[PDB]
Amino acid sequence: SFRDCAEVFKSGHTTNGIYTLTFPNSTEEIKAYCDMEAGGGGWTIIQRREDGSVDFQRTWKEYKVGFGNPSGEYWLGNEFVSQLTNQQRYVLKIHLKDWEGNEAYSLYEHFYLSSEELNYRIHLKGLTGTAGKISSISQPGNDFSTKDGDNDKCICKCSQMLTGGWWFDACGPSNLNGMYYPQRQNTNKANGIKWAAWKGSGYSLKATTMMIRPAD
Ligand SMILES: [Ca+2]
Repeated sequence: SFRDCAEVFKSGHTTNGIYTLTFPNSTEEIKAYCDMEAGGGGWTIIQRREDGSVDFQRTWKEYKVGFGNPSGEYWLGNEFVSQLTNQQRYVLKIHLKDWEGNEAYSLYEHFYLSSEELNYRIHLKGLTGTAGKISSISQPGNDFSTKDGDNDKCICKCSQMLTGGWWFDACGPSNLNGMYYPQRQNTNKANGIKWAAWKGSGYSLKATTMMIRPAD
């Protein structure tokens, strides 16, 4: 049994594809897409937007267990991610693509999610990359919020206003789980897939991919 895409890579499987990982000291399984042919491989994808349109306006439980198809657009699952990132140290790499043919990335030396009891509050440290000199995810990491679980710091309901599950602040500079907009409908959308630091607020990205890997 493998707990992540690195373990899978270090055991011989060095080819891109969906793999079956299993929760830590558990019997429960979960399928994640493994990026093995880039950056050295061993990358476990925790979310992807490319467009195979999955609808990310999902419930707390769906964000907890994950949804979508591992070969297309999906969300791995907060519970699984929380257990992995609290086991050992992991980096988080956020890859983005716009509609003009550009791609940039943000990398965090350390990333982890608190337990569900603390609403899967995100924790980020050590930012580098070309998608911002400052994190597009509010520092002082926020609790995770969904349409049926308001845990942002807004009087408002960020998840309902922007759509999807995210670590919204008073909503904040990002939401990669927002509504997908086609080209020429990607400008001025406080409802789309945004990553402020790179394309400013309003621009809705064409594709995104969030992946993690330890210090391997
Ligand atoms: Ca609120």
